[PDB]
Amino acid sequence: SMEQVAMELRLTELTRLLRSVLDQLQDKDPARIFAQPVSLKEVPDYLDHIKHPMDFATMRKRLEAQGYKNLHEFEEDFDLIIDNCMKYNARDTVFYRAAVRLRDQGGVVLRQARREVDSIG
Repeated sequence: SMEQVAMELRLTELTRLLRSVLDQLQDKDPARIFAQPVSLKEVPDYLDHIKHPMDFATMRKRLEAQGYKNLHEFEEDFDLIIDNCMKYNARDTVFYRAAVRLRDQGGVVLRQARREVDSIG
């Protein structure tokens, strides 16, 4: 149907915007602390601590299968990145501090993305 097609075009346009949001968020992590999943080889106990791991590569795979239906879903995954890190790592660590900075800086980007997703429908 033409209705199905139009909905598909909306998903595609959302996917384009989310891709640019994702690149912008990831620039706020120049150390690449959040680039890839935490290694279970190097943190074998990780899953006893963190129930839903997340990282920018895993977000990117989901995005390219057009797997975010809305901005809320994408933000949930971004928040997991930050929130997982601030629980597993202590306050006085380079990891925790990188999460705080990503959160603060990413908030600006997400504030306007929310306006762009509302605005362009």
